[PDB]
Amino acid sequence: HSHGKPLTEVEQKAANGVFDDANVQNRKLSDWDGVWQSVYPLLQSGKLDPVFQKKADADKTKTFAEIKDYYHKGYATDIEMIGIEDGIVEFHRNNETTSCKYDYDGYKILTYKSGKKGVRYLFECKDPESKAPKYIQFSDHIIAPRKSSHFHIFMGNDSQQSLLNEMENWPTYYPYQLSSEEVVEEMMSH
Amino acid sequence: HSHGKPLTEVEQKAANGVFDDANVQNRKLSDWDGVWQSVYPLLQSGKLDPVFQKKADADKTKTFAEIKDYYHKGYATDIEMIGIEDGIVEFHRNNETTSCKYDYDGYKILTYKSGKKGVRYLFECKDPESKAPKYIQFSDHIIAPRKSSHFHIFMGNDSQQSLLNEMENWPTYYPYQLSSEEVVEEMMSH
Ligand SMILES: [Zn+2]
Ligand SMILES: [Zn+2]
Ligand SMILES: [Zn+2]
Ligand SMILES: [Zn+2]
Ligand SMILES: [Zn+2]
Ligand SMILES: [Zn+2]
Ligand SMILES: [Zn+2]
Ligand SMILES: [Zn+2]
Ligand SMILES: [Zn+2]
Ligand SMILES: [Zn+2]
Ligand SMILES: [Zn+2]
Ligand SMILES: [Zn+2]
Ligand SMILES: [Zn+2]
Ligand SMILES: [Zn+2]
Repeated sequence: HSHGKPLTEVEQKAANGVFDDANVQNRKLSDWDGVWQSVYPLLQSGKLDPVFQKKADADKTKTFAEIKDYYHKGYATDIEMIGIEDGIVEFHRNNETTSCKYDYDGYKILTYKSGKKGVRYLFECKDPESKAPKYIQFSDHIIAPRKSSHFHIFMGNDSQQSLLNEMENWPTYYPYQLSSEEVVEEMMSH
Repeated sequence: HSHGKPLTEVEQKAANGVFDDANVQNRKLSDWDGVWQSVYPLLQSGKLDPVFQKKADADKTKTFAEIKDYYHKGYATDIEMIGIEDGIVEFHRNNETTSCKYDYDGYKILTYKSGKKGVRYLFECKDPESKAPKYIQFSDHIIAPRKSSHFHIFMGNDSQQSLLNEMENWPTYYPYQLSSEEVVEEMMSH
């Protein structure tokens, strides 16, 4: 070190933050079906350090430590695991789990300060008996139907716009079955 | 084409059906934590045929078709997906799901007609409100604590002994996130 059909040119550009708004498409929650591990505990045990070292050695300005701090802020979350199936997202803290059958509310295209772009896929929990986040957004470098390989998820109870504003913290999830070594390889290979 | 710590000599022999009973150890249900796809639909759509072809070309007697029929009988199941977490096994048929918090009831060492050996890990559902199988058994070429890569599961409502007798049908589950191509590779690489 690819996980289904290779990417087309539009898809590859899209993954690199280059795309036309007209090529963005709606997605179903099932693109994120599966069980997923938070990568934060891997950061916190030093097991992602090889990733930060490769990134440092390839950037002229940033040190290993600056890069590691960037991902520390980015990955931080107490949601250790996320399960998605049958329209339901389940959030695991410790031995506490919450869940909701989320309603899709479309997407939002963002342009970052760098000029690169990304798409958030928006969902809302309207179950009054749920203790899960009212608003969630998926971001995973994909702009049209395709099974996700890993994702960044924004979670909150205030508004969708509050989450659209969040640029520094993006809890990150890889397939649960991967070993720490396999997560590291994935991070170095895409 | 390995998914955590490489196997030791005892482990490798054990995976090949060679081991001393004294080296068998209890395991927790969490060794099978995750979500898992049935490989039967891959068989049924021709997507495992490359596996059967390699196996045929390496066996002096059996044809591609004889091998494929063996796995057809072996893999057959209507349980398309299995999810395991927090001591609960959840079985998915179509849009119907059942589940139970299973009680561990030890293991059973079997010796096959070939003289090779295997270990079944036994669980029982005692939840009167559950519609899940009363008895289940995991078999996955592992005889001591270790996260499973794939497993064979026996399921029934009669007795544990009935399942111990079953040698021809062994519904088989790989990590849900793998593409069909990745399942095929795994089957050709272990
Ligand atoms: Zn690799
Ligand atoms: Zn679940
Ligand atoms: Zn389903
Ligand atoms: Zn949990
Ligand atoms: Zn990413
Ligand atoms: Zn390697
Ligand atoms: Zn990859
Ligand atoms: Zn490979
Ligand atoms: Zn579940
Ligand atoms: Zn748990
Ligand atoms: Zn289901
Ligand atoms: Zn097997
Ligand atoms: Zn290949
Ligand atoms: Zn493998």
